[PDB]
Amino acid sequence: PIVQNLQGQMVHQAISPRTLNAWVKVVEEKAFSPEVIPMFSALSEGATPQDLNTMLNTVGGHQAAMQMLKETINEEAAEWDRLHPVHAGPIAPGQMREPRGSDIAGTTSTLQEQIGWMTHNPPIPVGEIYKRWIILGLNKIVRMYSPTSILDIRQGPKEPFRDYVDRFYKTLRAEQASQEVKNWMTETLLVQNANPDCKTILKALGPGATLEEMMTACQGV
Amino acid sequence: PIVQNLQGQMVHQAISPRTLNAWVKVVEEKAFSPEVIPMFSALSEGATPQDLNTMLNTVGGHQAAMQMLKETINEEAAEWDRLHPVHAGPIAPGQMREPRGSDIAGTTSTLQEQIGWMTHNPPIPVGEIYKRWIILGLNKIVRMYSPTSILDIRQGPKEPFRDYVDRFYKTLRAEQASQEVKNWMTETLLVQNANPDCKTILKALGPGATLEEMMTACQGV
Amino acid sequence: PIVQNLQGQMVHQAISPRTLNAWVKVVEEKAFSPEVIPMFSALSEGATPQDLNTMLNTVGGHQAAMQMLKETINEEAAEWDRLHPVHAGPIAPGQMREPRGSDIAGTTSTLQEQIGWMTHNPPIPVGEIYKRWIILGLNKIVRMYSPTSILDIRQGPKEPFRDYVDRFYKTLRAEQASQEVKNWMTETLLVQNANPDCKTILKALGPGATLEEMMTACQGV
Amino acid sequence: PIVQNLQGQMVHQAISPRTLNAWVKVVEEKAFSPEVIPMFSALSEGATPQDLNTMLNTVGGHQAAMQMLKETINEEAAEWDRLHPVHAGPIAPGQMREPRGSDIAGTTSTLQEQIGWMTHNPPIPVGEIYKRWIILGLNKIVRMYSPTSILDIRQGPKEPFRDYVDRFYKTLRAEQASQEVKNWMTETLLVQNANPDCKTILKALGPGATLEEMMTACQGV
Amino acid sequence: PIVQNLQGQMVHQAISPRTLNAWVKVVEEKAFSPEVIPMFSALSEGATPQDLNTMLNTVGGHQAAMQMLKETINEEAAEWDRLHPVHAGPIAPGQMREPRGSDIAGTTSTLQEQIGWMTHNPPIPVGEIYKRWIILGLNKIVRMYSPTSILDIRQGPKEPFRDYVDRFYKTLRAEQASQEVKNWMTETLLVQNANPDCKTILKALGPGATLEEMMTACQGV
Amino acid sequence: PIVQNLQGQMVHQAISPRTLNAWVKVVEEKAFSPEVIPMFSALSEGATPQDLNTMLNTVGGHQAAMQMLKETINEEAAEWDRLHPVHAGPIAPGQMREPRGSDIAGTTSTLQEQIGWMTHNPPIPVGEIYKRWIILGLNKIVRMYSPTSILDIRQGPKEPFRDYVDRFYKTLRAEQASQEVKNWMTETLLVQNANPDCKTILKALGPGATLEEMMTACQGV
Repeated sequence: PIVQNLQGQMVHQAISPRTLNAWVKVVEEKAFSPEVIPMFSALSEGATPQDLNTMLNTVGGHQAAMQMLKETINEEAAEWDRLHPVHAGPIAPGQMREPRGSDIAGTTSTLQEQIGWMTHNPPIPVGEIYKRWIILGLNKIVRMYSPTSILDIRQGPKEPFRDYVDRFYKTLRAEQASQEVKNWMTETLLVQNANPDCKTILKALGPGATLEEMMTACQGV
Repeated sequence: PIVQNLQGQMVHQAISPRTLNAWVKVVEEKAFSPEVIPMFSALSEGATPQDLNTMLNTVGGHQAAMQMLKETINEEAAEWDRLHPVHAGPIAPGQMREPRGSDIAGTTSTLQEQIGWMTHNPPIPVGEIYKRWIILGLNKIVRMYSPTSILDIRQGPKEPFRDYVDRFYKTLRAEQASQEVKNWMTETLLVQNANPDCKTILKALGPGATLEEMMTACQGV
Repeated sequence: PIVQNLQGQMVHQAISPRTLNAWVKVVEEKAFSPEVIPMFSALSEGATPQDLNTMLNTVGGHQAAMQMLKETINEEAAEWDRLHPVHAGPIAPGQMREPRGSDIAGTTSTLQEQIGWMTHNPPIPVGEIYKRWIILGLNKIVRMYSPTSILDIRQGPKEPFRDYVDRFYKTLRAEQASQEVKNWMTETLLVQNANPDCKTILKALGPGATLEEMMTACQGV
Repeated sequence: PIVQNLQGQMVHQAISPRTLNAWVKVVEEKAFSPEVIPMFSALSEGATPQDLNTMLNTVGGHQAAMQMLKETINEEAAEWDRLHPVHAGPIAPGQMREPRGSDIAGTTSTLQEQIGWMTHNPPIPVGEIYKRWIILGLNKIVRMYSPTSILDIRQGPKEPFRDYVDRFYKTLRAEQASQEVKNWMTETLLVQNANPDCKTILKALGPGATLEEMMTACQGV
Repeated sequence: PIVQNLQGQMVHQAISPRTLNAWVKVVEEKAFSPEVIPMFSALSEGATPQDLNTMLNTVGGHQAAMQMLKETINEEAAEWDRLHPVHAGPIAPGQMREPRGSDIAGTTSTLQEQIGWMTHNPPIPVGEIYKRWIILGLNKIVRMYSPTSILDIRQGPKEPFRDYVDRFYKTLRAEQASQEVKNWMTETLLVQNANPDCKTILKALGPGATLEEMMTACQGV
Repeated sequence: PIVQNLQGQMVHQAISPRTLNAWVKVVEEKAFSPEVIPMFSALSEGATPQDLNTMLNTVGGHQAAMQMLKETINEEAAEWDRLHPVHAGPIAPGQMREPRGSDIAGTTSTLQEQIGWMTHNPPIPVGEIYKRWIILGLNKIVRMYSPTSILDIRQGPKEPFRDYVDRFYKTLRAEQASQEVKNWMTETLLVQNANPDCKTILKALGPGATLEEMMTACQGV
């Protein structure tokens, strides 16, 4: 990564083995779970493209997903090149070259080049551009690797509501829809797939009800 | 977090992976237990809003609680906006803007903005405002996720008093009432739900008695 | 804690997570055992009241003891206020206020106030005053939570003396009496509760005997 | 390794034991798996030849492979000497000597000599030359120690496609062919060795299809 | 301990928790074994008396030994006071007081006093004096807690010599005799308690023989 | 060890506990295996004689070997004294004394003396002299503690060649002979003790064959 030194300049320092291993261990343990994305984001703080390929290349397993991601990274990169055309005429001696999708992916650029772009004034955030592609591609994966739809979430005849509400906001946690739609899902689908005994109870709370009151309301059921 | 550097200035530094993992592990092991709140408080020392969303977003499991907290954070934020109206006229060039509930929640503010407010003179403690909302919402959770009332705490016919007194100050530990009320509970409920054989013993100690003397008094029983 | 910086001044720095966890783990493993007190003492080196409440508040379990300690801390604090009356007239602009029992307990004082008192010249050792209350209250606990009296320590008919002498200085280790009394216990009670076969042996060593010679004397028995 | 000091010069510092042990542990756990090569590459950042022989010499087990590598290192070294002849006439007093294959392998050079070449201006990247030989020899090993050919990868009659596609890009991950050939393998071999029921399904998707659509297309099969 | 700071002065710094725990763990695992003494010695590098009482007081278990040590520490301390009488007349204002046995044991001295003596010019090595008492008392313990005499070491009728020679230099490792005596034991007792079949073999090697030749000589036996 | 400080001087610093423990753990796990020697060599970087006796004295177990080593260290030391006679006349006030075998073994020298010799200009490498004696004595041990001769390595009638070739370069790894002899062993003994079915196969490869081609040639056998 590129970090600030004591002297007050930005210099490159290598990433740590127990950081590396922590990246490995996350993937081992939580596979495609959503917590992987904030986790990634923290461990990618101040990271280079080069370090990001290192992290992706050091994965073992889940090769269908790893290929889907690659192909997303190239699509997003192809899109970078499309949206940002190359600039007019020859490159100035006094200046350094604009990046392409493949420089952002780290492929066509060298480390010193990656440090030039980020440390220079203005700086360009080629990490953050790759980061969105990674996060976007992470959404693709998460959405695919979900095994059950939100409509299929229902309360058992003997299942406590509580255990059901947990299941609901876990699956709701894997839905990516607008907040307004997710509000609609909350007031609607939760009660609808609730069991008759609690359903009866919840109808008596009326509208305007909040989760602690619903959760304490269906406790004996 | 925002920490003081050797040079004698306040600069941002990233939070550590074994700090992150220690946050994870606490939640894994002690779930909704009260020790989570001092623990949180220590690990949130010098932390940003941004770091606090990172910690909340990196949770897995207990999604009913995570949703209840979110909704508490937004309520407390809505309340921030209510209580503190926006200020008169346009924002000065010489000054930086006052925060809203969503800047405190980290949502509408950027990191550099979060560092401006905290490092500037006077500084504003947007961490500590979010921290109270988190702690308040933690009380809500703790109180809900308690499974047994203090009136339901009673001593068995063969159960040592000692094991009962431990149960009492654990449940008393999940009561949040004024100290005077909790004093009333101490002198009253403890003896009342104590078993006849020890109850008899405790009546002979009279009033004014302290816990070592009660605890040594009912030892053979 | 308040530690000395490289520059040569006393500044506050936060306590470490694997220090925190080491405090937790000690309590988990050795509960009320005496080794907890030196252990505490080492891990409390340079610690604030605030850090000491953090350590006490982060306990789980042993709530009867935790309440007994609290009540000891308040008694010792009540006693601080009694012994040291408030001072004559209004507080000087040029000076900072004298502490009360509750400032020592950390309750009524702020961190910056706790740093004022300790870093200022003369410094006042409010940590060490709370530390004695903690250690005193630790003695109360240790003495209560002992399950067996020193008179009840006796040597089996088939038990090696050696295993008995170990038991003796462990229980002697939980007696807090004057050294002279503990010397009296050594020469007296040890031999008296020793088994007839070894007892016979020990009578032949005469007086003036030391532990290696007693321990080698009753080896075949 | 040779690292940059705070003062702003390149100095040698020793490699760490938990770095050493992490190298050991990788080899223990993942043997000849491809993830070993990026892993190696990260842990070899700023490393000397001397440190690279240390890492190779500290291996236990897989001695057939260790010998194959040695013999590759000597072949690649023999090739260095061939391609780069020794230079004209005697060595200048003002200059330091050009390396041979054996200096690159660390064998004929001393540490101070290895630091002369790398720290001097222009610097020569004798680490990176050995690194390619190691990576090249790692490819030789990986290719040999593969146990199954890509043509032998086929979908079971009851096996989900998904589990098969994972197997495919794992084996494709151990093929080293040009990208164009690997594209040809993707569109061709995958469908061809797919089972009749899914094969039927995939024929209906037509051409132009992408992996999420294939993977969702054969899900019920 | 008292360590040298970067500035080039000797200052006190606290001992580390995983150092503390490493001391604990050694004692847990290897009890009275001789490896405990070099181990102790390394972990006591630059240590104070105060830190040495901390280490002794934090022991759990082996209380017979802990008492024997205490009593050795006081004997060695009584001996310090005997051998070094107090000095003539009153203590000079310009000077600091000479230590007693109890200052060396850390008991009557304060930390700042322990730092005065060690940091001052000439310095006095009160650590190293206590260290010898600890090591001396460690010898007492080791010698007592040995369970078997060197004369009782003999080779089985089916036991390989090799396994016997290991037993011999382990027990020889717990003998503390002059080197000349230990040489006498080597050439004598080893062969004498060797089994008839190997004994026969060893008689054929003659005198002047070394351990690799004895060890290869009795291999088939 | 003696390490370079930030200021740019060579100063002594103590070795770390998890370094110590890593030395212990190596010995526990890999006993007399050859990987112990590079491992030793890395962990002995910048080490003193004093630290080297500490490492040897802290061993538990393998006391026959520990004695053989001691006796090798003294032999090598006796040889140092023989080869390097003491120098002419009295020692100069302006100079420091030449070392003997016992100063190299650390026995007759003090730490400050060990730092004088190493830090002084010219420096003398008393570590590296002891290091060779340790490595030499390590060869003695390794060669003795080998349990099987290279001639006894043969391929089973059902054993894959591959598993046999691994055994061969492991045992070849414990042979210390000239490279030319070891080349002779490679082309000769490997094929000779190979099974008839593969032996037949290998005869068809002719001469000039390399290990990947032999290893792929006898794969179906």
